[PDB]
Amino acid sequence: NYERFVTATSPTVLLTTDIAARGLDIPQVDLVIQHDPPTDTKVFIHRCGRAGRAGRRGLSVVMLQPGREEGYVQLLEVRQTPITPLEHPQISVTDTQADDVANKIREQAKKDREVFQLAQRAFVSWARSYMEHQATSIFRVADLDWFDLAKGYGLLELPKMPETR
RNA sequence: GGGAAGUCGGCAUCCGUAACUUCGGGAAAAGGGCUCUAAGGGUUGGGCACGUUGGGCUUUGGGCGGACGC
Ligand SMILES: [Mg+2]
Repeated sequence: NYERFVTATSPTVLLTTDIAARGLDIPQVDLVIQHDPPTDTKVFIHRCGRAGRAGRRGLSVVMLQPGREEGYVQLLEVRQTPITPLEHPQISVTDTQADDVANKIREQAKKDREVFQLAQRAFVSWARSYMEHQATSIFRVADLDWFDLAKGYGLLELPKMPETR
């Protein structure tokens, strides 16, 4: 999987955990998006430098859910690594049209049996990773409206987590 | 009964009632579950057609044997 990345000439995207977050200076790299804010507050800076290297425009953007975890903006401000809001794309969201293209995954989940149990094991794994977030003042499991992550992750049926609804 | 009135000098404590506790196993949700880091039992298993090569289904011929028996 690593070799086919670095040798590919067509536009490519890796889907990775923190494996490629520190050190690897892959060439011709331009874009990073952070689907989940780092659980450790010291790998964001390293992750940004994965897109950068020398002169090249480093498209480093991170998502943030609405709520108190907007404060990740000024958490890094006092990290002395200021982060500004996105301006360059400025194409934000299509709202329901973003929901029904996320729906385009859900019937694919219906079509494919194996992708069914892959879904929650992805969900519970994310549930475990959030519960252990080091900063227990900006990230919290309490104010976590669940039924839109199932919509966000295209989950067919929210499993038997401790929280019941 | 009196009270020095004689003489110098008399003296695992036990039962009932109300809360509390031992042994073993065990970090990292609860009772489908995080990153990285090393081992995570072995053995065997890559499709479909063509003209193509080989022996593999009829046909043709040859050779060695030409035999056995009379
Ligand atoms: Mg380095």
